[PDB]
Amino acid sequence: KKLFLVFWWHMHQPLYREPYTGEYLLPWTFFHAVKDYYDMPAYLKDFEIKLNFNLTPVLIDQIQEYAQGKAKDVFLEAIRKDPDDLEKEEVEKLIEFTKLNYEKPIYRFERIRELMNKEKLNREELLDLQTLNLLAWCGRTLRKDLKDLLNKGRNYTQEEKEYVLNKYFEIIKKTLSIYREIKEEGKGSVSTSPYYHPLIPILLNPNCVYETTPNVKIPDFAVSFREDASKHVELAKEKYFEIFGEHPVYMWPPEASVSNEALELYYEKGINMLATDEVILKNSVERASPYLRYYFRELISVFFRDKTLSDLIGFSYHAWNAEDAVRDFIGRLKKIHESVDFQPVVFVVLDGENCWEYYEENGIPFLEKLYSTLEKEEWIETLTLEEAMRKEDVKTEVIESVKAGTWFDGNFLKWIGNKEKNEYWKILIEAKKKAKNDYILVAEGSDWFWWQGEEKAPFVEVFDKLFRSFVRRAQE
Ligand SMILES: OC[C@H]1O[C@H](O[C@H]2[C@H](O)[C@@H](O)[C@@H](O[C@H]3[C@H](O)[C@@H](O)[C@@H](O)O[C@@H]3CO)O[C@@H]2CO)[C@H](O)[C@@H](O)[C@@H]1O
Repeated sequence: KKLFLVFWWHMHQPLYREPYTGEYLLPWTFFHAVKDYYDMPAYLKDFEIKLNFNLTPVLIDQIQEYAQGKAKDVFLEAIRKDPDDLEKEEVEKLIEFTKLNYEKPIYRFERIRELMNKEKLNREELLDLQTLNLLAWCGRTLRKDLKDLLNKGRNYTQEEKEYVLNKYFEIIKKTLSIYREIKEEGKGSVSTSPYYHPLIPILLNPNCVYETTPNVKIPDFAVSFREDASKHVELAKEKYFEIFGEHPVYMWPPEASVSNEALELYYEKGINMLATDEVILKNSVERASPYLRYYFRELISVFFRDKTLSDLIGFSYHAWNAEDAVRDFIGRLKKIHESVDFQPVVFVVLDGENCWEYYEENGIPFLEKLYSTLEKEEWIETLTLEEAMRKEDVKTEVIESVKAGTWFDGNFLKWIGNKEKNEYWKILIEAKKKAKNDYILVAEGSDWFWWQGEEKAPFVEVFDKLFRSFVRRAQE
């Protein structure tokens, strides 16, 4: 009797490329590429387990632009320059960026503490500020290769900074290749999402928000987004085809969002399996275990992720010591294993790049211990998405209807329903009336609405600038 374990790491960035200047207005794609997008599948070189990945098409587009040397990244330019060449505005961006990231464990360099304590920085001090911002995002592979420079922690030269930059771009250039390789070697499956990561159930039918939040106020959806919902899925299939040579059969629905209409669309588009969230399952059927493979109307296969295990990694374990965290997680798996006669399928699905910066040492002690432990547990079998989809010795059940929702509380309130988020939908609705090109699809991405009308929102003015630029470009 085995427990089947399925990791599915979701990787995504909205488009930071301003359409009129071509400049990347935030560096987050660059920094998550050098820290997470190569290194997460690269664990499979060292550990004999299966790990699965979702890559959104808009993320793939940007990785390609960086790897080709075409990304005009404004924050990265302030890092690369000799400090004597920095504009006053660029120094201010560097300090601002440091300040935002300052409390993250990956920024735990004594020299950063000293630099942010100085009234003004000379050329040598700015060289350190630039280089330590780069090194803070060093991924697992180069933390071993560049170990000597990392332990330096201060006194960086322009030549050392440029050397680190060159190694980082090497990592980016190898990123799509590592995904093809782990896919071809059978170490993992690779999925994609509708192209710009939109909320497909809202595009198909805005009134689906009233399935879970009857009191929410939404704007007048005076235009149809149904054809755009189809286009997101179709263009995603073409982009995945271009990278991997075949059409995708697995998709990750953005925000785990599903509805009856969305499931039908994925089915009509040839998708064979997706996953969603445990809260959706609980809202949709009275009694339902998440350890079964489900069949929606006998049209498409659905797994419901284990929300507890997924949230422990994604939100809890950064606050734990690495060994205790792994012991806790293995112990929960043991309880699941002992709780049923059949062989359960346990889906662990979460963002693949966002939690690690809050762990000690970028989550590397945690993940190395977790994977090293999992690979020697004889009663656990990690599975690719393809293996999970075809596994015969598993329990299954047919479901006829789901209640629309997302993995955030089972509902859509993080993207619609307050004044500021509703203003964005009205802008999109009015723009959709006059849209002339596919930049209207870019503005349909979920990220723009997520940051609107929120308290934190680092660089929300940049996201607002991007959203409104795409909305303006779509009408020309
Ligand atoms: O400056 C704000 C914020 O920007 C960057 O966050 C990006 C994430 O790194 C990226 O993964 C993506 O996050 C979305 C997930 O893919 C998605 O599944 C869901 O959880 O919502 C997220 C937001 O829409 O996009 C965001 C930007 O939208 C940067 O990395 C953060 O550090 C920074 O705080």
